[PDB]
Amino acid sequence: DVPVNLYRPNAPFIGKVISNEPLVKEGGIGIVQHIKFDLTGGNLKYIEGQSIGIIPPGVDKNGKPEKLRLYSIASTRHGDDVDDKTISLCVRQLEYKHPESGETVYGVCSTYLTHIEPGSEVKITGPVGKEMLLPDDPEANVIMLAGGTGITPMRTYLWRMFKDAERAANPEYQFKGFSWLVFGVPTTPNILYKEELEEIQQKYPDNFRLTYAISREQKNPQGGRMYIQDRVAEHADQLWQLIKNQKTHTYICGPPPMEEGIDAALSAAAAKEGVTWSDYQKDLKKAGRWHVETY
Ligand SMILES: Cc1cc2nc3c(=O)[nH]c(=O)nc-3n(C[C@H](O)[C@H](O)[C@H](O)COP(=O)(O)OP(=O)(O)OC[C@H]3O[C@@H](n4cnc5c(N)ncnc54)[C@H](O)[C@@H]3O)c2cc1C
Repeated sequence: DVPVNLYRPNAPFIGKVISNEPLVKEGGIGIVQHIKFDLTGGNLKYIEGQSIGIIPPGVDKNGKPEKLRLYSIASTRHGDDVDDKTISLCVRQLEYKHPESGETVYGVCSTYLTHIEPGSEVKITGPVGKEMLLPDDPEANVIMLAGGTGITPMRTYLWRMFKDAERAANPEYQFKGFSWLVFGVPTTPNILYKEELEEIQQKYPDNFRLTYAISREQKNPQGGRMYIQDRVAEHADQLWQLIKNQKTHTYICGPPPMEEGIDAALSAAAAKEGVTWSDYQKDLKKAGRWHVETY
């Protein structure tokens, strides 16, 4: 059923870049690009929540070919144009400090991708992953906790749930549950897919709630910069109440350090009802209702 590894590193699918557009608006921090690839000529198929590998050209400092880097798929199974002909990615250009051999360091694969030109051929592998799949039940509740590019799998879920063209193409999935996205980024211009996310909330006020944690524009009750963990603590009781439903699924995607604060928040909420979150969570994971993908 679930498509997986239709293409592997030894014989990748050679796709062509259709478009490469900026997602970080003026005044934002960093570079994050939405890149769409043409899948025609191959049989790569995928579903929401999966990832694909990209093999960048060139060799590493040791002279060996570069290995693949995984990227969460940003598009639904049908592609952004709902034509079953493309696949998209949401790629941040990795760049960091000086104390790392030299002065400025740019990630190999992410810099290759963010600067790639339309028409270029790219080596693609996958799809991969069964840990971040969306339930087929249209009545399920879906909690999405995302940091930065962690928004990516969430975009695939939300588009499938709320885009007009998606609903028309998926007669078997007419979402009527409740979805809540808590999205943490440093600035408003850094709110990836902002316009479309807010459009969805305006059209489906009873099925989608959007909450932002904007660090450079908001402060938590302690006076520190606002991060996703702070919003989760602020809404811990509401989130725990939703999590208690047998049909609720939670997805966490973003930096590894985000998990600790989220668990501490939910632990305090669950404790009010005599429940130890760490134990309840273990059962949720075993039931496949607690999905995590951090990097
Ligand atoms: C399942 C999964 C999904 C992912 N999804 C996405 C996605 O949707 N979008 C996206 O942009 N990325 C995603 N990533 C990360 C992505 O795979 C690559 O790791 C990322 O693009 C960086 O690779 P690079 O080629 O830029 O860097 P490399 O060239 O491999 O450089 C990385 C290396 O440099 C060092 N390094 C990195 N950051 C720092 C720092 N701050 N300080 C010091 N040293 C550092 C480490 O040694 C690290 O191994 C995902 C990762 C996984 C595992």
